[PDB]
Amino acid sequence: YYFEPNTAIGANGYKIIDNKNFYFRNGLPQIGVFKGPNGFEYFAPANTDANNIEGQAIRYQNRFLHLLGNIYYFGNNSKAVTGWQTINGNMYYFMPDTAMAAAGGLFEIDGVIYFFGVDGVKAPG
Repeated sequence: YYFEPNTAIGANGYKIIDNKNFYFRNGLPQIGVFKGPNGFEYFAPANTDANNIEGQAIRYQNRFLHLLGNIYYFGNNSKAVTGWQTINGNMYYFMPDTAMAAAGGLFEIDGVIYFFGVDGVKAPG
């Protein structure tokens, strides 16, 4: 995992405001799964956890997330997991660049072709 600090002043990229994390694009806060210093964080719709505001990064522990047609899973650290994962006995591969599940297609991972269902579960074989 790598993170490039948004050191430059202004409303852009990963920003800490009043001990809360936000992600800016076009000078405006965004909802989504974006890279922070210690992993992909969930910058979430308001009141997803403990009355957070729109775009505030939240606690989101050991849960799947469906967002804008993409599938994620968040560990106990509230950061999106990457790579091969087994959850409730099903295998998933979360593309490490976005943390999005491989889903609804054939994917070649480390030189091997697997099929992933639309729910992101790797077909056994």
